[PDB]
Amino acid sequence: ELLKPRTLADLIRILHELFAGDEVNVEEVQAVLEAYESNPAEWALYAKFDQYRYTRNLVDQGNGKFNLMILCWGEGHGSSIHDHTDSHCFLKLLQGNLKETLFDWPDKKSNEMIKKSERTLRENQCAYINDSIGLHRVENVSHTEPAVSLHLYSPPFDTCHAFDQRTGHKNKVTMTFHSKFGIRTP
Ligand SMILES: N[C@@H](CSOO)C(=O)O
Ligand SMILES: [Fe+2]
Repeated sequence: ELLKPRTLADLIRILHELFAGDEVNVEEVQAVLEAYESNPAEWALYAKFDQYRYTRNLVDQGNGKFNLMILCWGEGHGSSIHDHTDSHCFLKLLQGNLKETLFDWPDKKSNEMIKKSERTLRENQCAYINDSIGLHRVENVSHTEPAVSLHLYSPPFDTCHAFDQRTGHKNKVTMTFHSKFGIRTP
């Protein structure tokens, strides 16, 4: 039974129930994520920006089953083209906008990766991706507005691949938390 999360804290309690079991109901997780109405006061503690690139800020470690984190994208900051390491990956905008570009998995041959499509994710919208859908790049293309997103990955993962748009070649990248539970972890 899916209720509206009243607060970020309420959302987190609800996610612990939804991930109590071995499987994931994606549409339900996505629906509850979308239904949370972003309230900046509730997440200011996690919203720690870096001038030069986007940051990942751990919010909740889950029940063994997922990580919840807040990413803060300065003006012009974006990701690589990457995968999600056999995990569910949910992305909800808490502030500003992000452009999401989708790519197919590259073939063996070295070859420019062409965009499958792109969309603009707006405040409070929740997107979903997994490796079976494809790869994506996420960017704050704004010149004036920082963006903040709320991401849920299950199972948790610490590593992923970045793809060279010109060749399709991939490189394993380890991901680091800029902060955990509101504490800067340098
Ligand atoms: N996967 C990237 C961000 S876009 O993922 O929805 C990351 O978590 O660093
Ligand atoms: Fe991603």
